[PDB]
Amino acid sequence: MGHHHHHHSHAAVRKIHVTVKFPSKQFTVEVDRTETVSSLKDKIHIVENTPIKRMQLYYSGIELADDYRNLNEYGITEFSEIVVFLKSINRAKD
Repeated sequence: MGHHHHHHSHAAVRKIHVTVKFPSKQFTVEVDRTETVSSLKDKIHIVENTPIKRMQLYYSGIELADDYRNLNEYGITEFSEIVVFLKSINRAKD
């Protein structure tokens, strides 16, 4: 909620293509390799209806629950399969 300032840590870098898999839809997003987990969910939140805190990102067995860490911390490269498990079972959604 706020605090989202613009920052260009590296302009001379190629953004990677991550595969965002929901329990319904599948789409690819261009994100930086030093992108924060929060900033990953930010971009996904812009695409999908799911709120950031409710959707959990799973990368090849690792739960990306640390909002403060970056993707490089988990070792995420291009064509990665990010499985998004939605933690909302009281009211279902597509």
